[PDB]
Amino acid sequence: AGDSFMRDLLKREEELIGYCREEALKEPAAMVEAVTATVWPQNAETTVDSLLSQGERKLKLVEPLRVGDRSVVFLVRDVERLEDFALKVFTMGAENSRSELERLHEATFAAARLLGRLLLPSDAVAVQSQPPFAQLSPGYAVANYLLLMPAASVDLELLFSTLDFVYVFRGDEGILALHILTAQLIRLAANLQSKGLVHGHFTPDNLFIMPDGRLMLGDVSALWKVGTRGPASSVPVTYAPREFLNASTATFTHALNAWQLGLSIYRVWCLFLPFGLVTPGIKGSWKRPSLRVPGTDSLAFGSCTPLPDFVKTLIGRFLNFDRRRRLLPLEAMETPEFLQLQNEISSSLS
Ligand SMILES: Nc1ncnc2c1ncn2[C@@H]1O[C@H](COP(=O)(O)OP(=O)(O)OP(=O)(O)O)[C@@H](O)[C@H]1O
Ligand SMILES: [Mg+2]
Ligand SMILES: [Mg+2]
Repeated sequence: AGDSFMRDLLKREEELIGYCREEALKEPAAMVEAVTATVWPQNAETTVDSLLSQGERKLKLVEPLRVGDRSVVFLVRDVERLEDFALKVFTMGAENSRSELERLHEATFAAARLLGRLLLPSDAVAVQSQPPFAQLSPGYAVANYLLLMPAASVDLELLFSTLDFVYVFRGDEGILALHILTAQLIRLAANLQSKGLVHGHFTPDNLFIMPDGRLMLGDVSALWKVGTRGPASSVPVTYAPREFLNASTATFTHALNAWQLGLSIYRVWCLFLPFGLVTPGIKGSWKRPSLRVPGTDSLAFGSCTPLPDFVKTLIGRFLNFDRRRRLLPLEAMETPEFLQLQNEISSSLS
């Protein structure tokens, strides 16, 4: 800890992060406004039934936090436990949304039971007097299925867009934070590997710095035992290596997460993705939709924050296009480069 530095950094920039979080809610403000009124049509405090206990809970809106591709996540206060929670609400664009959410619920909580570094939901609730999972009234269709979980301080996607939106002088502290986040990402991916696990989206919208400064991975339903076959489409296309883009069914391998780790470290230092891949929310991004389509396939560091050579080497080995020759995170931790990374950090923190 390490973690402590990041905890303190996040606290000191709480106001800048809040500003950028508010800024990111403007393009999708239509969506946000409609969903808020669906869940809190009256006065900010809604009673819901738990789908796990048929206990009740009383949830007060504090503020919207983030919009996703298929959801809005709010900060809420459980007024009987005096604790804040993130609450994720799902939109129902997909024709089979209701069945998809019932499966997601069953899968998520069966996996969470088994387990008890992963950010897990602790409850799922539904507005009273309307059936669970069905479109929630008063109707941007929203499902009557609201997922309660610990609130992250920031997801990495927001951290990157915060770094991109406002130039802020951070001096040596900022550079140290880039080293620490790099080390934290490598240690989290190595923890997956040591357990023979692979996550389908080790991606910045699912990597979270919690209030204690620790990095966590969300969405347990997208964990796989290594070597398992599953739908390639479950990997976001800009974070998929070519071996995933080329099949309907793919094998979930450690090489996937080495690739995804390489992309996130590249974003820590560069904010946009490499290889010209489209990176919404970041100014420097090019517009290539995936590695399926031709483009520039060499690594470019010219527009990044200046990177240590040992970081460039690590990124380059994680992003080897040959899945057989791609460096894995546990082996990365035994390389001279990772040792230089650790020692840079240790000597700056002393
Ligand atoms: N527990 C949480 N605390 C804080 N922010 C969260 C939490 N869970 C999710 N978020 C953020 O909310 C946004 C939307 O969530 P997420 O990206 O998981 O959903 P999505 O985009 O709708 O679905 P998917 O990512 O699986 O396609 C993201 O910025 C994410 O990091
Ligand atoms: Mg997302
Ligand atoms: Mg998610």
